[PDB]
Amino acid sequence: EVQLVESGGGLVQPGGSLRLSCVGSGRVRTINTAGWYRQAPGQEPEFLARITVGGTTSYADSVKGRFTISRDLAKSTVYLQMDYLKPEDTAVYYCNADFDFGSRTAWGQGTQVTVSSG
Ligand SMILES: CCOP(=S)(OCC)Oc1ncn(-c2ccccc2)n1
Ligand code: NA
Repeated sequence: EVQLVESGGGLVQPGGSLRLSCVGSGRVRTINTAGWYRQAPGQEPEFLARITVGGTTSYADSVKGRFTISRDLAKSTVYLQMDYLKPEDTAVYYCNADFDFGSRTAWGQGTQVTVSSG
């Protein structure tokens, strides 16, 4: 079993930056890949970024050049550095983790990101 706990969301102005964290607990040494997704109300989840144990990253077209996914194996934590946020980035962001030979998946509880000038 693998549990994921997210943090870092909140309010940010357009053009601002946030960093999200996804901390893994349990049998973290069997995690193969971890990814970031987001979901806005009434829409399917959108894939954002993926990273392997080796550090190979893959991004969706909508966040390339702005979002950076990284991982700290010692802390069992995957980060999503989000620069130059736009109102269209408002969503609940979820991290996932593939483990047990890429056969099992766990999801975080999600964290709300709202990009607004108020
Ligand atoms: C959500 C946290 O994800 P990460 S940093 O995994 C990113 C792919 O979890 C994690 N923790 C320890 N891991 C590990 C250690 C030794 C060998 C293989 C894996 N992997
Ligand atoms: Na953080």
